[PDB]
Amino acid sequence: PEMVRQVFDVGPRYTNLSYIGEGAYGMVCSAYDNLNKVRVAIKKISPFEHQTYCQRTLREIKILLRFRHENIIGINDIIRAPTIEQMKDVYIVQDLMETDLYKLLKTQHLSNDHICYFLYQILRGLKYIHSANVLHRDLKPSNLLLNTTCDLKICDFGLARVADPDHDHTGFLTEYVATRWYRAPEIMLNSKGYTKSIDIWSVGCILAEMLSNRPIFPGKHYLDQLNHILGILGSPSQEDLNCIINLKARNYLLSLPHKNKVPWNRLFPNADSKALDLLDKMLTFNPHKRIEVEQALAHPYLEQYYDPSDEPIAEAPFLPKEKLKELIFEETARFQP
Ligand SMILES: C#CCOC[C@H]1O[C@@H](n2cnc3c(N)ncnc32)[C@H](O)[C@@H]1O
Repeated sequence: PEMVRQVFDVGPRYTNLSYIGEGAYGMVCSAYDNLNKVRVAIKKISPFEHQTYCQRTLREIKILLRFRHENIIGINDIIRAPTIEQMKDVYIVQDLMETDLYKLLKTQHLSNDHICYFLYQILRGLKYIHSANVLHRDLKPSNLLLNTTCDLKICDFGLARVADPDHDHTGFLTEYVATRWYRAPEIMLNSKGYTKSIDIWSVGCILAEMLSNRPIFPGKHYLDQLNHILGILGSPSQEDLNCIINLKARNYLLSLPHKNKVPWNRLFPNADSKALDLLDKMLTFNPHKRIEVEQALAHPYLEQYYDPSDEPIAEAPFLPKEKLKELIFEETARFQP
């Protein structure tokens, strides 16, 4: 069995391995697909020793196998042992992508043309996800893969859920898992993140980051995240406060000194004015006034690309660690032998 840096037990179909980077649950390599005569990406996942790892693994596999969209990464193949007792790892094979938006923003200035194209592809993929009544819940630059000609594909649905807006309300300072800098303000106030507006906020943060190569709200701890957001948007209006019925949440906002909005064109003086109009509508404080994905696609900033007949939707809407391993075994059976 081939070894890298750790057994990489993917033969014989896949050979000529090359380390790419560490992942949540193991190694990511490129490898030559001796069947399709192309290099692919392979992710080694060793999750069976922790329930939370098994949850994220089953979610990714189940959703990505059901989804088929040009802007969403596919699963080409899954490698594991023939029996549950012998299965200690799972290998997910995907198209090989050159980079991701996180690594790209580290070193590359984006032209306005690239920003517009990236944002269109993000929203086009998100239209399909939301059409299936699914929330991604962890959109951020490192979960946006790019190939050598700047085709973009959303990946990592490990925290994704079915939308559940009737159960979205919670108390003030409720704990949350998804990446801090991309959390909507209502997560810190009264929301579990069970509605589609949680994803639009993240896309808004991603657009701001594309405009300046710096995360717009780099909060350093839970509550600091909310105070970063308020420092740019300014104090919420009386109407937006009155939508927050929870008293601990509302009284915290009331306790803060008045802060004025920072104009987007001051924060991003080189930005296209239409880009900043859309940014404003995505980074709206009140989640019920925040723009939806299909409205965002129809915004003048994206008029070069907008074609709703070429922006498809899904055909239909979409635990102990021992038990999750069983379901992972069964979900991956279609790729055997
Ligand atoms: C798991 C995980 C996240 O970090 C994974 C490393 O794998 C990378 N990566 C993940 N999927 C692919 C992929 N499909 N093609 C190329 N590189 C990839 C990611 O950009 C990073 O370099």
